[PDB]
Amino acid sequence: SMKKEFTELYDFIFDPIFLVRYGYYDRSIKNKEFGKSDSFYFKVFNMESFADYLRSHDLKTHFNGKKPLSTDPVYFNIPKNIEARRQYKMPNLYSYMALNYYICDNKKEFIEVFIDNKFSTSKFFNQLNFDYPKTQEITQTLLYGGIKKLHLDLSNFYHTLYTHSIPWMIDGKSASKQKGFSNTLDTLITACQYDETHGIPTGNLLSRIITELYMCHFDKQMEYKKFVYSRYVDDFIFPFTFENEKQEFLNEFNLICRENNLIINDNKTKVDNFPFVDKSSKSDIFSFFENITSTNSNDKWIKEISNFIDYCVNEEHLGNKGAIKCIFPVITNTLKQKKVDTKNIDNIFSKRNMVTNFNVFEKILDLSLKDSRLTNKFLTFFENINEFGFSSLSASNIVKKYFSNNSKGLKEKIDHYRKNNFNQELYQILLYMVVFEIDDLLNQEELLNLIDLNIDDYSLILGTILYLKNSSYKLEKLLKKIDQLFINTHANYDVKTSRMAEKLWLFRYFFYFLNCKNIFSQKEINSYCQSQNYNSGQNGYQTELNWNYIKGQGKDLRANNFFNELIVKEVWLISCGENEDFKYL
Amino acid sequence: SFFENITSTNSNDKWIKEISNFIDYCVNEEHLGNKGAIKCIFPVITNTLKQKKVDTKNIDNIFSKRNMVTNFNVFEKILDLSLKDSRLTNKFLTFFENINEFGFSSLSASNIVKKYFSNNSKGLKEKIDHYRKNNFNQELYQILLYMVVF
Amino acid sequence: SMKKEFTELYDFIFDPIFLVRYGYYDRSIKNKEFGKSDSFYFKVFNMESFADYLRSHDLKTHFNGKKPLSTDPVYFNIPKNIEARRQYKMPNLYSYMALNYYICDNKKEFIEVFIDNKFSTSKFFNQLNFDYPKTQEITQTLLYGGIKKLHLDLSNFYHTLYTHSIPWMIDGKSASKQKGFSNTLDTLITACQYDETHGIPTGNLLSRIITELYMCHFDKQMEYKKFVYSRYVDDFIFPFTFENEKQEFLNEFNLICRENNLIINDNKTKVDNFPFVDKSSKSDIFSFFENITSTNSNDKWIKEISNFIDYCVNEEHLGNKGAIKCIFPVITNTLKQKKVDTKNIDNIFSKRNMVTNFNVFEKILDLSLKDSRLTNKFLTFFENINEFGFSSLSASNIVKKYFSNNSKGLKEKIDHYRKNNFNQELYQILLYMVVFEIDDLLNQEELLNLIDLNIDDYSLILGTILYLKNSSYKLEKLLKKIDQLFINTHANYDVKTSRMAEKLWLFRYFFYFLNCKNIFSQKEINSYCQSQNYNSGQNGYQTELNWNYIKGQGKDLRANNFFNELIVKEVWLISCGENEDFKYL
Amino acid sequence: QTLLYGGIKKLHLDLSNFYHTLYTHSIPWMIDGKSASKQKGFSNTLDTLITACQYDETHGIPTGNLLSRIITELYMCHFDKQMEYKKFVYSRYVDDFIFPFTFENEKQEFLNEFNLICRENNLIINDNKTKVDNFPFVDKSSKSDIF
Repeated sequence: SMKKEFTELYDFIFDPIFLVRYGYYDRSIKNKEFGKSDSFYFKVFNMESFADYLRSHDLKTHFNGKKPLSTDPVYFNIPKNIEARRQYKMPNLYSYMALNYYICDNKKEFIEVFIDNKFSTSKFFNQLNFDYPKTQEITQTLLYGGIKKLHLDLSNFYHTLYTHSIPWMIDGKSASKQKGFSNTLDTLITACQYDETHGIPTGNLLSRIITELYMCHFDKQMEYKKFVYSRYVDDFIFPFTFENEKQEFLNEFNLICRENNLIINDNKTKVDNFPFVDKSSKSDIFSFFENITSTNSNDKWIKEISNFIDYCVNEEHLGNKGAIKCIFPVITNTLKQKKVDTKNIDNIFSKRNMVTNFNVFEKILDLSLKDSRLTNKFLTFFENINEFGFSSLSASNIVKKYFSNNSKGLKEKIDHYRKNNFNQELYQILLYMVVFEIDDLLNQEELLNLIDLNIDDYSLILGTILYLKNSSYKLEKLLKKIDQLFINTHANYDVKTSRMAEKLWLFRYFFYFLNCKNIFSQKEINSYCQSQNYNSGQNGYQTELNWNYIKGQGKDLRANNFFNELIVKEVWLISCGENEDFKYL
Repeated sequence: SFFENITSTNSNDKWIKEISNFIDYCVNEEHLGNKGAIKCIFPVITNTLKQKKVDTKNIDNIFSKRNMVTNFNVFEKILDLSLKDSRLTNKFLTFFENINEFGFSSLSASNIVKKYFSNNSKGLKEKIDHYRKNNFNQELYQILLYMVVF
Repeated sequence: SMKKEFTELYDFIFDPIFLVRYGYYDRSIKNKEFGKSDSFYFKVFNMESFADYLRSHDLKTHFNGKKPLSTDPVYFNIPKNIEARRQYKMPNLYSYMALNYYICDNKKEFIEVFIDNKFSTSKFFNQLNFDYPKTQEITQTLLYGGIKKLHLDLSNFYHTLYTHSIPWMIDGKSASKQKGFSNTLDTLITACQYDETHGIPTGNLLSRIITELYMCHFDKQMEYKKFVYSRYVDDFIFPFTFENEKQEFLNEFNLICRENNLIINDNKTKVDNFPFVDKSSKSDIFSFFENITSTNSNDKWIKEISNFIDYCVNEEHLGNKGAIKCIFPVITNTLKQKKVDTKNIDNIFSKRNMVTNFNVFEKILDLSLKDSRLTNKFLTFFENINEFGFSSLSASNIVKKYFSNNSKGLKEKIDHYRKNNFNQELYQILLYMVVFEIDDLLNQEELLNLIDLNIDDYSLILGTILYLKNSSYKLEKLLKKIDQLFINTHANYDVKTSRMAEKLWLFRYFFYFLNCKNIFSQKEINSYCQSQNYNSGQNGYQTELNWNYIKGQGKDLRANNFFNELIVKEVWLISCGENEDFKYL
Repeated sequence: QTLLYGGIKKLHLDLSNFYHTLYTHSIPWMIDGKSASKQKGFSNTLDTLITACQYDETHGIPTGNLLSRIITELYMCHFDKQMEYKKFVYSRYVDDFIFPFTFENEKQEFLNEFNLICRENNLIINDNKTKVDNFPFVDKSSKSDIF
């Protein structure tokens, strides 16, 4: 039945190993590409090694402590639109696992609410089968009987939520002015973001699960008042016929929002009158390549792909949300279904027109660079067409030519992104440079300029990879820069604070893991420490660069012990390539 | 030309999805100024099912299938569309007669309409009260006609 | 000089007795009516008695405790516009005095920042001489040299400010991840609002002073980047000539906002191009009555006043902000300057036209009822024209006739306001009923319906006054209702919580003060307690209605002792009229 | 002004071509009730005289004199009688209505009853002049500067 299928879904979801293998980076599992929320390159940043370690070792012995350790997340900033920004907070892995274990032991408090709920089309999290059109069917069924539709949307819901209002929603505000499940969940949520009570750390499955529980108690209240609507996260569609219905709904909705410190985005409040508008229809996009077959010339294929990209950008401009994100999946599916030869795939995507100087892969790459949220979409598309026959060397040469041709614009874009803390836009350029072996856009002293403050952890890792890939460069101008960065970061905390509970936890772990595997040769680190006259000790040189000294510094060493167990057992959080040489093609 | 690239060998789920998308497409077309685009929904669904040579068992499966997880039935969507504009009463009822001859059993359609009316009983009762107070003759006529027929 | 005059202003302002006599209710002192922020009727709600008590007694002996007691403020909701709402939080008097004393002892940390500041036109707080046109002159001087003006506005600045970000602004975010002035000020601010770290308690001078200090450190950062602009609270005007100037300013402004968790209201972001638009010009309003003299007939005066009200409402509609609030002051000033006889004042404002059934005072009253933020404006205007000659009995009869004529609409408005927690709209109607002796709009069981939950403290006090004014009614249907309300309110707190640190502190104090002065006869309270079978004790009947029993209940009695000292010394926070009979005309 | 008291919102309604398209036989329907008209009296004789003034044409009222305005005012005063029996308050000048209200349910109830009366009496609403004024109210027609 409905309840059995929901119970199977939530039994599969509410598993700690699942919530770290796919939960941390907000991936989707299809069996035991629209709603896909994947925002980090799986080939570099994944939790496969950590989840493999978890399957055979229980780490709950590290979270027996009463008070949750307060840690600092990775601050990653992504574009909301062409002008606005959205702030992601990637929690410390220790804090993430604490919250993960707590939610998985208290799964009963989430599942029953999710089961009883009727209004949410987002309580399935784009998992195994409950992909987008099924939630669309649920919305359709919920919208029956209404000649009018009222659209409501909370403004900055994730980023401005008062974290202490979670017990107010779950248990009642009054019962909260007086230990329990909601209070402990609140403490763990704030511990994931350094005791900050402003917002929820966004960008993973646990945050979405907690937000869905919060909004499902919202729905519980609003259905107790005998209302019916469809909600996706914080977007409400309320079907109604009579204006008194809308006014009563708005009154109760406003009371609940005001009581819970929620702000309504009044710019998105609209009423649709029947006949209803439906801008986001994908039928034309999916049927764009119906009248093209594998017997057509490769030039026809190139022209149709270019026209298709232009068509989808126009569709996105015309209000068809998500139409650009459908470009890559349906190009891949068309090439796979139409049975196009591998030599033909290579010819289509590698052909450079002698007179127009036009290459279709370069057009797709430029499209990806126009919106940084298309980074993983582009890279997945490239992996697919690489398996189809498009050689990796030709793609690398095309991307090299693009970067060389647009070097001035790319350098000033990097300067802008680094000045303005545009984290994902910088991450995309450095990720393309790492993946496609771009070894001339930035020289040595520009690469060293990215290892500084206000640079996100993933960008720092990608810059370090770019520095290590170039064997000409000397890793002492790098060790000095990294050590200075580590010292400056620790200078912002109390001296009795463990380093892995601070900012740059992921970049620190990257560096110490690389040091243990001896990509940073111990001889040259020793020479650098001697140059800086670092006092030796029982277990090293007492520098920020020495994990043996760092792992025992601080009054509270729970995160240090956690990450020491990961390092000792050779668990990597950043993939160094299939041959440990930082090559990803 | 909405159903050009669909054939009788396609799965019934594909047929249901295409009919739902087609209804949404026609409502959008009517909204965009294409006068009479909703009134073309029923005739071309009927003509498509007749031309594509879809089996009677398949007709019954398409229009009677109730999705276990989304709780979605396409006949219920068409019925709701008909109830949104009372001028579509005879269009809906003619369409139902056609698909009844095609294989969609009358008992299943009656059960679907029963479920819709039971689910939306509150809204329908207040609509009847509004229509009876305001002398909205055809809107009341449509609801009572559906009650009599089904 | 400039600095000496600013120093005199801030020496006068930063005085605890000043910050309670005018600070608490956000009043303005002219010598030792535009920007006036007065939102509560001075004749009922004032701190004259408390400030008089302070001048002769030092209450700092009550705030020697280390940990600030966390108290619950009075939640008062006022309209932001015809559709939106603004939330006021009137702090507990104990918490208010704690924060007041701390700010006055740390005045040096505010004054130097205010002195050095250049960009703020709001760091004067509409005090002695620094009224609106002088801040306009400051803005004009700051806007020199710019052919273009960029307007920026933070969205929901007071109500969504993260209170822990105050140390980030004042001391630097980095120096805050490590006792000081900023941390203690943060603790006191959160204690004023029951440890809630979401927003600043709005509606008093201390909150405006702290907000100005926060924004003056904002200005300090932005001027260190060599920018020039004019800011009023959170409204920025940035003069510029070249687009690179605007882009650089927007970049740095966005960085500071993002770092400090501040949200920009993108709907109010506009660029004015020269020639500049100036909608808010008051010259026509002030010159409306130039060609009218005291020798004109009273009918001419009535017609001109009516036309003037219509003109000002139109001006407000056309974007002339604050044009309606100028109606009452300039009518009063015109009648005073034109030397109109007192008999003529009475004739103008009391004449009821026999055929049109039109009275100008009724029109002004209806205008006041259209926007509840005009309550105090209307009541001040009525006091002025009452001194000018307009008899109080005639005004009471006119308001009686209006309320009787519109009784149905007013009753359904009261029901709407009470259901939707529209605090100021209800407060205005009950205040008009109390002031003008309206004794028939609500009967006994409707009056008792307002003494319930989700009703603000001032509305509860006004309803109690309306009940006591009617000598026919029995105060046992009132004592039962109040006791039930007190029990229900205390049921939402831990049993070891002192009652004066809870919600409804002001209404509780009102009731106990009234009981000590014997407006509630002790005999009838005793009879009610016996009817409810309340167990007696060493010091009373152990009911919520007995201050002798309540004052010693709770683990922490600092607020109880404070308010006990106020009650014992017969300090009133609600004025009972000049003759202690609740009559205010 | 006195009639518009108590309303934070104003709804403006206007009948379209009221004088020129009025069905003259609907005057007894308004004055006496439509039902009592499917069965000599004052209203019938007034209707006959009105049509005689315009050559037995039953389409409109002869416009441009005081008698036509008096009859139109009587017609609309029976309209007002019905609408006040339903406990409504508004200001009407000829066929221009200003309805003061605060809550949207008030406006919807008023529009429902107003539409029923118009439909029953063959009256057409000028939907191009239907507007809602929100406070602060607009006042374009002010003659102070001219005078």
